[PDB]
Formats: sequence, C-alpha cells, structure tokens
Amino acid sequence: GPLGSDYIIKEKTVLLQKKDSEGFGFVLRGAKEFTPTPAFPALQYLESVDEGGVAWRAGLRMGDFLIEVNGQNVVKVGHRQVVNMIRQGGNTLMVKVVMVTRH
Ligand SMILES: *C(=O)CCCC(=O)N/N=C/c1ccc(C(=O)O)cc1
Repeated sequence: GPLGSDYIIKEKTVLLQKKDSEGFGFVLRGAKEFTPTPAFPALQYLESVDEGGVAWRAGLRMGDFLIEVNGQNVVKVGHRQVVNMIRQGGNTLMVKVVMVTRH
C-alpha cells in the first residue's frame, strides 16, 4: 500500500511418506540471533522441488520457507542441524512451511 509493502502469507503443513530408494524430492538451502520478518520468515527455504516428487505431490513448492520439522521449530536453526533433523525421521517427514508473495 501507500504506507508499506503488502503480502499474502500461506502456511502449509504436510506429511511426507517416501520409499527407501528415493528422496523427499527437494533441495534445502540456508539463507544465512535472527528475527523473522514477512520478507524473510526463516533461515532455511526450498531452493528447488522436484516436479512430481514426494514433496511436490504433497504441496511443497520452490521458495517455501521452513518453520517446523517433526514438531520442532527450525525458524532460527542452522542448515546442517535442520538437514540432520530431517534425516532423523527416515522415510517420514512432517513439515510446516510458509509461502510468501510480495507486492
Ligand atoms: C544444498 O546442496 C543446497 C545448497 C548448498 C550449497 O550451495 N553449498 N555450497 C557450499 C559452498 C561452500 C564453500 C564454497 C567456497 O568457499 O568455495 C562454495 C560453496
């Protein structure tokens, strides 16, 4: 608006169940105490998502920011620690993300 940026923020929580011989189908990237902002809500985001893969079919998309992994908040958690948390769940991953559109 005239006084500042307007955004739509969509939260998505999904259950990923994969097979032993595949990945969840996404590439995680760390952007950098940290204070979340609308434009920058979390440290880790989906740099890419394999179209038709497990993560895609559940509704995850490139650019989604990761908020929680398996009931633990990861908004302020570094890249290697989040990767490890995801691998701890094996073939199951419950994740909450936020998608942000800026105008
Ligand atoms: C995971 O694969 C998603 C992106 C991760 C990534 O881009 N890692 N790159 C790391 C890296 C570390 C050091 C250098 C360097 O100093 O030359 C470059 C890239």
